[PDB]
Order: sequence, then structure tokens, then C-alpha cells
Amino acid sequence: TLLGTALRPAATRVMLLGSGELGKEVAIECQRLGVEVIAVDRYADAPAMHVAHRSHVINMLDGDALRRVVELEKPHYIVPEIEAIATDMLIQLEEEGLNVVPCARATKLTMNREGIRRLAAEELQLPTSTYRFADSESLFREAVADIGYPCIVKPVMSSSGKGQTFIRSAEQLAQAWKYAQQGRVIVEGVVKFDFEITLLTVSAVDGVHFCAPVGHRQEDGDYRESWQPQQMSPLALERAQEIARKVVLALGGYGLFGVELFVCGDEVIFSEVSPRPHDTGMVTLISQDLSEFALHVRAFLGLPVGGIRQYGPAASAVILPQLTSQNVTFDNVQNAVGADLQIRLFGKPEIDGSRRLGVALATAESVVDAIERAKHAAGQVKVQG
Amino acid sequence: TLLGTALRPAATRVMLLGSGELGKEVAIECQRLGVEVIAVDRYADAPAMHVAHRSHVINMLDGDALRRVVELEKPHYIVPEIEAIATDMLIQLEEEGLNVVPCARATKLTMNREGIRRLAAEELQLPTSTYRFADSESLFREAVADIGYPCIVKPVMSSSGKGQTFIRSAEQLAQAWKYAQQGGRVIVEGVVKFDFEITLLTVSAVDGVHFCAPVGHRQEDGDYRESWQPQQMSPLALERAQEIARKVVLALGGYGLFGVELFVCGDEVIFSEVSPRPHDTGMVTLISQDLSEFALHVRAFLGLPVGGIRQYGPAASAVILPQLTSQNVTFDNVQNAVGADLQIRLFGKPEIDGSRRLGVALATAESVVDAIERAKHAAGQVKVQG
Ligand SMILES: Nc1ncnc2c1ncn2[C@@H]1O[C@H](COP(=O)(O)OP(=O)(O)OP(O)(O)=S)[C@@H](O)[C@H]1O
Ligand SMILES: Nc1ncnc2c1ncn2[C@@H]1O[C@H](COP(=O)(O)OP(=O)(O)OP(O)(O)=S)[C@@H](O)[C@H]1O
Ligand SMILES: [Cl-]
Ligand SMILES: [Mg+2]
Ligand SMILES: [Mg+2]
Ligand SMILES: [Mg+2]
Ligand SMILES: [Mg+2]
Ligand code: NA
Repeated sequence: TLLGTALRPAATRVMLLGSGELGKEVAIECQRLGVEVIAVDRYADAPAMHVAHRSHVINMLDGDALRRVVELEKPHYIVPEIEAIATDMLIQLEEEGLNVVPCARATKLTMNREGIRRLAAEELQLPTSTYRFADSESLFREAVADIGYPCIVKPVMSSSGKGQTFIRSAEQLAQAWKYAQQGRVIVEGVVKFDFEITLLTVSAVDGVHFCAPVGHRQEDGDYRESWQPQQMSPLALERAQEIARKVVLALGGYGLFGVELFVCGDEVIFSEVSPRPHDTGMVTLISQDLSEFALHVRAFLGLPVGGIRQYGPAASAVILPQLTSQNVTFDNVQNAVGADLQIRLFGKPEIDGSRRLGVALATAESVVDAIERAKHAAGQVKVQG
Repeated sequence: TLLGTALRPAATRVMLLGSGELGKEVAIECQRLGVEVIAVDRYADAPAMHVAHRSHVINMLDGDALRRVVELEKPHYIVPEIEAIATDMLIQLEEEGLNVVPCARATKLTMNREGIRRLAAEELQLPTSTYRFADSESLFREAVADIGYPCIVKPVMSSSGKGQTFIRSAEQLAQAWKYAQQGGRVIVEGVVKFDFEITLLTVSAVDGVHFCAPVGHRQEDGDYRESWQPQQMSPLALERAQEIARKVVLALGGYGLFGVELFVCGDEVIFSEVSPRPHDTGMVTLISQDLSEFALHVRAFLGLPVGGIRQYGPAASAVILPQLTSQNVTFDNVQNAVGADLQIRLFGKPEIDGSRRLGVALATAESVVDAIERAKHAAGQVKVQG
């Protein structure tokens, strides 16, 4: 591995496609190794751009645009932060010699539930929830019919629980199908798990390594809190890793992956996977020697991970206000930091509704205490408009 | 404590005067809190400018120049990273309402050896080496004869051991003086024979004075080569060291992290000098603590409470200090400089012309001895070319 000096002619260049808070930390980790960072997004002043060398505002769903910025910047690595990109142009660019992290196929399979679900379920023969894909309400209707209640319906091209609907009644169908169209879907058979985890799996030169399992709390399709390590059976864990390894290897390429699983007893079920750092993984900003962000960069740059140290019970708790403003201020911060307590404020230029503006990070003697400590600090911050 | 959003009208603005690798980290820590950062230095593309919202290049020794840029960016805080700045204007600005970190007086006192030495030694009555100042070659010679041999002569305005001579005899008098003139006034200090020296990273915050675990370091030709933490010391030495550090920081005044340099002779501690800001030897904290010295400085000067500092066990830093002339430096064999319990930092410095710290290797282990070896080893693996 040979790295140049940022801004100099031999500099190594990283293009970030998506400049939110996750991209912001990858940017910091690149900066730490003197890697040149170009932050791209669909709006100006996205958090990653504050810390990048330069930025571009584009319609990332626009392949030609994507091609134009890439071509212009000639990056060594292209790192997408989100799903909402023209993965087709990624494939081409890759085919053309660009290094897409972890690999372009990976991005593609994961932006569509059909791909990923089929791969895992069918191709890899892994435990997942019961499901069915539908192209028409009739079929939708037909499908929900076969899955039963309750059931989840999601757009094959959805995230943050967008267009999704939890179905316990035939009456929602009308709207359910409509939401899911707001035109193909999946109907999944609700799983009754003890808890949900994120298994942060890094694929690198020295193989696949796992971070301690990350548990978390979702609400209204937003993770609220995450913690590490989530208490799991040795057997349960062994199984989770097996599934994660098969999947990551199956998708291919070096990088940090967020493998979403459900745990019931010693039983593990595959849900989905992010071919990049996952929001729940923000707890690794205080819980490990190497954050998920640092791991992603180490991996993609072709460097060996070797090992991941975990520092005890730890937690993250989001700062998720809901208001409209283009001039947010945060008061009472002195009560949101302290021993074994930190906070991050993203630099997002405005908000109009519900948005994640920062996160509180905490460590403690117990996972439970870590969670309270983190929750309490996020809650002391007064978000003003 | 109220913080705005960077780039927004109510943004909280921080101006860094000096954009080196130390400033770089301070900038990342500000950015992590959505703090707006303007990086200033005497050359372009300096490390911290890589991560700043905006950058300017001026003569920071020029009071007028300084005032212009402050007028132009209207920062809430002015954060000096080096000694060579218009301290007299800082004072003005601080009176004109600007927050100089930790304070403008602390900055004036420490910009020259005389200010800080007389304060510590005379006003604070802290233990220090014997010393004598001199402004002529003859007075220089008079000071040596009074101080005796061996002794060390140093220019009053300097750092990273520039123009310093470890004088063992009269033979060296002449060259010593000349070289000293190369880096006016000089200091002649008596040689302290300590067991080891430390940097005690002291944080003055709204909630008091906090101490990081002692950092030991090894110096060579003006540059620190390795640093490690914690450095073992008796309980008594640790207490005396913390008493000294608390006195000096409070005496200097203001919130921030300070780098208190001490010599340790068994249970006795002697004051050497102090950085009114993060210290290069403290880079080990980038791997060894929950909050690096940079995260700490920011926390403190923003007026937030520290609460406390977590130390993760034995660790060390080892500099990447090549010697070459280039404006396009590259680093190879990187795959053999990082791994389990092993990391590196590459600063992004635009050029080199001789010896210059371009990065640092960091490692943790079960003992400082193993950490240091691991870290020197990794730094050594890096193939610097240009
Ligand atoms: N079959 C299922 N059984 C039980 N809970 C489910 C099921 N599918 C989803 N969930 C829950 O819903 C959350 C979001 O479901 P996802 O399928 O991950 O949706 P998404 O829109 O892709 O959200 P992201 O991308 O993970 S943020 C999960 O984290 C679970 O809490
Ligand atoms: N009186 C003294 N006795 C014995 N050793 C000394 C004495 N003064 C300095 N040294 C040694 O020389 C090193 C450099 O001295 P400094 O006074 O710190 O020089 P410097 O130019 O200010 O370097 P910086 O500011 O730390 S980068 C110290 O870290 C000690 O190792
Ligand atoms: Cl004197
Ligand atoms: Mg998803
Ligand atoms: Mg999910
Ligand atoms: Mg000095
Ligand atoms: Mg010194
Ligand atoms: Na001040």
C-alpha cells in the first residue's frame, strides 16, 4: 500500500458519494492518513463536506452527472454512503477501472431487496424471514395472503423504513399497497426475536474480522439507541458470524459491512446488510480502538485489520429533534458531556421535520448504564430553531 | 454553553493561528462538534487547513495582519498553536473582547524563555534548573562561569532544541554562542541529571484542573522521538508533579490543555517549561485515551466540563521523521505499519527540505516497553520517498 500526500500530485484520492454523518467520520479517517477527500452529495454543506478538501453538489441518481464528477476528480476510491445512487454507472465505472468500495456488485445487490434476499435465502441457503415478491396489488394481495398476519410489506427499493407497512389487518391493504408505491414489493413474514443486532464485519487483506455484536432500538424506522456488546449465546454468536462471513464474502470486496440479524434463543436469522458502515455502529466511536469508520478506510485501502479492541459496555443515543430551521443552535451542552461521555453535532445546515442532528456516546460498567448515560445526555441538549 | 451550527449565522467560530499537525487534530475535534474552523498559518496547505472551513496565509507575527484577519472572520476564539505570533495584538484583541486560548498573558509569558522561567522560578517559586540570561558574548561567558559545566545554552525564542548546545567545556564557548545566535538573548541553564522526563498534560476547565496520566518521552537532537504512557513514577513524585502543574497552569490562566514539561529525579520533580496548549509528545493520547489531548483542549476552551479522562493501558507514539527534499512525498509499505494495536497518522504536509516530522506511528501493548518497540518498528517500516 502506497499513499501519496493530499493536494500534492501523487496524492491518493477518495471520493465520498453521500456526505452525511457517516461519511463525515470516514472523511476524518482519510484525513488522518493524509488522504485527499472529495465529498459529494445532493445539497451544499453536507456534514462530510465540512471536513473534506473539496466538494460537489450533484444528483447522484444521475449517472451522467456521477460520471462527470468522477471523471473530473479521478478518484482512486469511490465510497458510497447510501443506497440512493446510480449503481449502474458504478458498475460501468468499475468495469472501466474505478475502484468502487467494497465493489459495485455489492452496491447493486444491496440496493434492491430482491437481489440480496434471493442471494442469501436461496443462493447461500441462510435463515431469513418468510417472504414473497409482488408486481401487482392482486399479487400483493395474493402475497399477503400466503404470508399471513402479521406481515411486513416493503418497497424493494426502500430504506429508513420508507414506504413500508406493518400488516395485521386486511383494511390497510388499500393504503399499504399505495404507500409501497409512493413499483414492486416484498411481503415478509414477521419474525419474533429476542433482540436485533448489527454485526459489523470487516473484510480486508488479512481476512474477515468481527466487532462485538451491536444491539439497538428502532422506532418509527430510526435507530434510537445502540449498545455494545449485546449479550448473546456463544452458540448464537458463532452462528451470527457464520452467516455474516458467508454474506460478506458473497458480496465481495474490502470494506466494513453492517449485517442485520435477529436473535431468538440460540437461533439467528438474516435480515439485510449494508455494504458500508451502519448508523448503529456509531457506538464504535467510543467503544473500540478502531471505529467502524476507521475500519472501513483501513480495509478499503488494502491494509490489514489484525484485531479490534472493545472497551467495555458502551452505547450511542441519537439527537433527533423535530422542527423547521436553517439556523440551529444547541444549548445546555455542558450537561451532555463529562466523564465517559461525549457528543457529536453534525453540522447539518437545516432541518424541516425530523432529522438526526448529532449523537451522544457513553461508556459504563454495564450495558444498561451505558444506555442510560447516553440517553440522558442526548436528552439534555436543547435544540433551538 | 451554547454552540451554533458551522456555516450558519449563529455558528461558533474558532480561529487557529498555526495549522500544524497539532492544530489539525484540534480542528477535527472542533468539526466533530459542528464548530466552524478558520485555519491560519504562514504557508498554504498546512495540515489543519485540510480540515478547516476556510484558510488564510499571513504573517502571524504581524499585529496589523492579525488584526485584519480577525476583523475579517470575526472568530469567537483565537487558538495559537505556536509561540511566534503577535502576542501584543492578542492582548489587544482579548481586551477588545476576543477569547484568546488559554489567555493572551499565557501566550505572552511563554513565547520567550525569560518570561516563563522568571515566572516559574521567581514568582511561583517552583523548582527549576539554575539559569542565567545573556545578551552579549561576554555576558554569555560570564554566565557560563557562574553556571558551570556542563551547561546548556539556548536562544530565548526557540523550540524543538534549535540553536541549543550542551556545553561541556570552554572549548565550545565560541561555537556555542555563534550557533545560539543562529536560532539575540540567550539562557544558560545548569544541567539537571534526571532519571527521566515527562510531559504532564494538564487541563484547566470549568470543572477544575485535571491531569492525564504522565507521558514519558525520549528527545534526540531537538526532536521528541518516542513518547509513552503511562510513565511509572512514585506516588510522591506524581503528587509533586501535579502540584507543580496545577500552579503553573492557574498562574498562566484560562481554560485549555497545557503541556507541563518536568524532570524527575526519584521522588523529586523539577519544572522545565510549559506549552499553553497541546504538546507533540501528547500525540500518544490519540490512541491511549478516550479523549485525546486535542479533544480535551477543545472541551476545556469551549467552557465545557472535562468530568474525567480514561486511560486505556500501556501505549506509545514514535515519530515518522525522514530527511529529504521534496514537494511530493509518498509513503509506501503502509500495510506493514498498521495492524492489531497499531496505527499511523500521516499529516498531509505539502513539502520537506531536510528533517521534518511527517507522521507518527501509535501502538498499545501490555507494557510501555513493548508499545514503544511496536511503535518504533511500525514508524520504521514506512517507506518515505519523494
Ligand atoms: N421480517 C421482519 N420481522 C421483524 N421485524 C422486522 C422484519 N423486517 C424488518 N423488521 C424491523 O424493521 C426494521 C427496519 O427494517 P428494514 O428491513 O431493515 O428496513 P429499511 O428501510 O431497509 O431500514 P434500514 O435500511 O435498515 S435503516 C428492522 O431494524 C427491524 O426492527
Ligand atoms: N537544564 C536542563 N537540564 C538537562 N536537560 C535539559 C535541560 N534543558 C533541556 N534539557 C533537555 O533537552 C530537551 C530540550 O529542551 P527544551 O527546553 O524543551 O528545548 P526546546 O527548544 O524548547 O524544545 P521543545 O519546545 O520541547 S520542542 C529537554 O526535553 C531535555 O531532554
Ligand atoms: Cl539571569
Ligand atoms: Mg435496509
Ligand atoms: Mg435494516
Ligand atoms: Mg520549547
Ligand atoms: Mg521542551
Ligand atoms: Na481565554
